Amino acid sequence: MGRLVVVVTSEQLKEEVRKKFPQVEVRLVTTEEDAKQVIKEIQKKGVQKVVLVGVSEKLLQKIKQEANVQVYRVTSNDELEQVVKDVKGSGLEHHHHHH
Repeated sequence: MGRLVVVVTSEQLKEEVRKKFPQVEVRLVTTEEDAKQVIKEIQKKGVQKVVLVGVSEKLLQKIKQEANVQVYRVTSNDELEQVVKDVKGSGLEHHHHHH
């Protein structure tokens, strides 16, 4: 029970998630220096649930172990969409269904 931080490696992914979900906070990682700023950001905000969208595996396991938090490894929009609804019971959107 707390904040959901969506961490992205690309501005295109950031502005996407922020438009779809103004109800979550998003961190941009262009270099590992920003990923370190994420490790700090998490602990200072007290974030238990942290999404890692399109990140490197070295950065995945690194943020995981050092921040000591639940990592949601996202490779598709739909995955992120479900993780947001996990924290946000009363969702303000409609997740698109695929087949």
